[PDB]
Amino acid sequence: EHVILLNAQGVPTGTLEKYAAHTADTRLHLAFSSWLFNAKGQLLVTRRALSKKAWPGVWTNSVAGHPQLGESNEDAVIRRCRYELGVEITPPESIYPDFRYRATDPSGIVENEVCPVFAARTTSALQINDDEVMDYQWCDLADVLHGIDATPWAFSPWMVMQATNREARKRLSAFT
Ligand SMILES: [Mn+2]
Repeated sequence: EHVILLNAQGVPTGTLEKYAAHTADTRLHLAFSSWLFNAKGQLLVTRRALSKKAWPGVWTNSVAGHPQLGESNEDAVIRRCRYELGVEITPPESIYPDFRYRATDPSGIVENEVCPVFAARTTSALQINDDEVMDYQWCDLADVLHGIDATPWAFSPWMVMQATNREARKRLSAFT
């Protein structure tokens, strides 16, 4: 996996190997974030494995990743969902297209990205890739939003920032 570097505008200028791109001085690159719900409306919350270089062992929204060069945002979502969760999903829907952020993890690892957010429904059972996901929980969106509002530090920075955006939160609720 590589990450796409972006300049002032979201114009791709080059690529870097994924692992090598995330350091204490991570440069701006493209990513995606996705919230998955099942047919019952429950939200899938996952805990990043201890082997993840950035934010290992952290509870976060369903799946996040980096689109590859030439790959559309939607297909990147499909690819990482199958890879980390072994699940098939409905067509990804945009919920927060202009989300951008920069955050530093406990180890000093930084994430600096233009990160559009999507939502989708799972159409198959989960088949966990323990190399990427160490735990997960199917919950009610309402309880997660309450958790995020009360103790945001207990979750990943991007999950918190995405869920606290008034418009994003409204669109997410439309999935329950
Ligand atoms: Mn990244």
